[PDB]
Amino acid sequence: TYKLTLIRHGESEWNKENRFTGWTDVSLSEQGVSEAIEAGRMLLEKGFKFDVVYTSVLKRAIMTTWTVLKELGNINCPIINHWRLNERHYGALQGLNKSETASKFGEDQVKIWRRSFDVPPPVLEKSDPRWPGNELIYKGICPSCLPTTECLKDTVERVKPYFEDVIAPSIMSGKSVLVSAHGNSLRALLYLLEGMTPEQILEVNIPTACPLVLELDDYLKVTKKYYLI
Amino acid sequence: PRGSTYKLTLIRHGESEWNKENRFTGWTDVSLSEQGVSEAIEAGRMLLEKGFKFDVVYTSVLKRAIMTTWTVLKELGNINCPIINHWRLNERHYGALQGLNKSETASKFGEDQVKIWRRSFDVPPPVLEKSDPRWPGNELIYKGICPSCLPTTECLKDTVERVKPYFEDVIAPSIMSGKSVLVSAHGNSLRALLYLLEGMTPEQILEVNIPTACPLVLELDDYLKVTKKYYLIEE
Repeated sequence: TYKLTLIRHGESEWNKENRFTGWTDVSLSEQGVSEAIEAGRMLLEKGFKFDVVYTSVLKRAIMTTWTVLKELGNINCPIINHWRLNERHYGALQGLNKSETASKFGEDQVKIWRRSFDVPPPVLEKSDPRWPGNELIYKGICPSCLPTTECLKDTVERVKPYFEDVIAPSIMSGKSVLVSAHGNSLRALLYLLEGMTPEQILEVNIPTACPLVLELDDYLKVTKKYYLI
Repeated sequence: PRGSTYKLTLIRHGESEWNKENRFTGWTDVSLSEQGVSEAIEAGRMLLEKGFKFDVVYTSVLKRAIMTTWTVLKELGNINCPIINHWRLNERHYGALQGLNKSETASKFGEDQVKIWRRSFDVPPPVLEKSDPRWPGNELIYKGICPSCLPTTECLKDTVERVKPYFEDVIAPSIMSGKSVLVSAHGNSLRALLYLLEGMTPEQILEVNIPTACPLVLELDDYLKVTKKYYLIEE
């Protein structure tokens, strides 16, 4: 009855560098841009046209969105950015190498923080530049929202009301909706829309810059899903 | 500074493909040329040099202004800035002149009436018939817009009248909130704003020309009337 399209951005300048990103506002790589261009063209070929795009406040997803819309000849499409679609926050792991985290922290407990549903990385102090309350992007936002760290549980819990109060009404109104976001925000949506267990979402991998189409219920629950590939 | 309380930035886009072809555009949804993209890049760099950062951008629903906005924001390192598109910031509608050259218009119409259509405040170009493919009711971008909003033609007076409530109810509150606001739009949309905010006579604004891709900074009253204005460019 309903149709929702999801897309995660291509590789960033830190994916190659093997660096934990999270809320760090890092650029797409040259390859990440080209991946967006191909996603756009794939969507054009498959006859897609969107009435609204929901994205995060992170430039790599916003640039992905702009690139896809250009290829769709749909740059007039309204875009709404919101922090609730941000990638999962990685706390003290942010900005560090796979090797640098292995040095400062336990090499094994870092792998716990990435592969777990309910265990978050260490907290950032407010004085630390990395803390989101330093960026002008989050200037007028309720302080309690701005994380020092996040686990996957924390991400699903802040994505959920955004779907409920914002994306869901758009869907229900008959709009063609794209959600252009990140790995963890999109998995949060899947977990919610498919009605998954915590262990079930840990088994889910979303490929980069690859449009995922969800067909939905009257109740907005996934009846079927497929990639445009 | 003392005497003003707010700052508002305006920019019209650089050259489009129809500027190059010297055609009347209006609501026709034409692309920027490569030069127009380059001019947007220059504007962004100028703004970055002057220490500008925006909290919101208002633009039209026309791709040349939207692409100008995205280009400027990329150059500003301000990609995260919310962008709100609205038809009320669209270029003035040019009616049956839309799409025509100076060889095409001289053939279809007369030199007397054409001069007035381009220069006057209150005399519009001839009306598009709804059957004409050029009529805005044909475009998917306007699908859910109240039909009375979609013009078959506009004089500058008309443009002012539809821009006014958009400043009043949407842009004004953003300014009064303390937001740093950019308006990225078109020649006649921006002149409409200058007409309103400076309290000009219809004669006063007919002599006003806004240079392309050249940020215009307005300092505003408590009343949101212009105290002073300057471009970022003496060039």
